[PDB]
Amino acid sequence: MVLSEGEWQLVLHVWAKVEADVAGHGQDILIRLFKSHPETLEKFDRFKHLKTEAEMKASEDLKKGGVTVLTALGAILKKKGHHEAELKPLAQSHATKHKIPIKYLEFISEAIIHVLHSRHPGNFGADAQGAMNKALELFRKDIAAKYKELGYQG
Ligand code: HEM
Repeated sequence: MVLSEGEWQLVLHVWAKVEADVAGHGQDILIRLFKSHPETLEKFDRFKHLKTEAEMKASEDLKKGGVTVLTALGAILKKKGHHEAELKPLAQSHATKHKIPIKYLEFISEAIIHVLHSRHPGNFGADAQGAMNKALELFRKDIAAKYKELGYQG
């Protein structure tokens, strides 16, 4: 699949706003994932013991977690499809270390879109959301291809 430069533009334009506060978007996102899909939390040995959102909110390890995710993702989008290199190490830990099924990747893509829709209504109309979805789906499709090569699901 291939995004046009116009789609990249839309993506990168909302991303510039997320980057005004990485930590906070980082929190909203993981908390969204964990509330919608409680099972994903079990994957996180360092977070499984958090019972409530309030606790999620106060956890400094979660906030750090979110910045890492967003910074890794950001570094991938800014590549505009040329992200082979960046993806390798990321697919290897997720498939062989963490053991994250593609399905959980879908869940987070969902939470990312949800949060950008609440926080940047003016920068995240129908077109911009269509463009981020396409960018996230390209992300997943490639990570899925790498998984397969590393000997996981596929
Ligand atoms: C946008 C998609 C994702 C990005 C860019 C991302 C990125 C990262 C990065 C950069 C790290 C640190 C180094 C590493 O192990 O590779 C990490 C760790 C981790 N990720 Fe992800 N991740 C994503 C999705 C997921 C999902 C959806 C889950 C679980 C449902 C998850 C589970 C984990 C786990 C369990 C660790 C280890 C945490 C720790 O103990 O330090 N990842 N991820």
